Amino acid sequence: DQPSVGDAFDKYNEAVRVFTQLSSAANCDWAACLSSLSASSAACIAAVGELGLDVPLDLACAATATSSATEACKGCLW
Amino acid sequence: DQPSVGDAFDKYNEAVRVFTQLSSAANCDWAACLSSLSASSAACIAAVGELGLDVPLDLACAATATSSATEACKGCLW
Repeated sequence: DQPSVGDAFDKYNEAVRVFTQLSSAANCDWAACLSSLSASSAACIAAVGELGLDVPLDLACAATATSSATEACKGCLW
Repeated sequence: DQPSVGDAFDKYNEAVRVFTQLSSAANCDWAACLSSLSASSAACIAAVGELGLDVPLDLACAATATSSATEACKGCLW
């Protein structure tokens, strides 16, 4: 439960930075998938409309790539 | 502090989805910036290497766009 958007990140960061490199630092990064977010997903945008960017869409667009948590390209960076 | 990457998201989502649409639902979304993440930032990738994708890089690549928190394109979607 984040109090704000910018403040959310502060909390977010500590939480994510540790979570994703946890998988990479552990052994490897997908690298290909993250490009995918920075590529474009019909979700991250459809997200704009569905709540903080409908996580299933945006952070999922991101998780499916850089936010990192793509069970499809992982086996490395989750 | 997230226990895992996938589990992180569960927590994340509730936290973000509320934070970003908080700004949009409030009045408007940048829309242009979010495309920016789904576009490509030298950060989100440089992030892959600097911790869960160095928030200042990835979620900042995302915040500077879809994760949402771009004080540059905001005035709407933070």
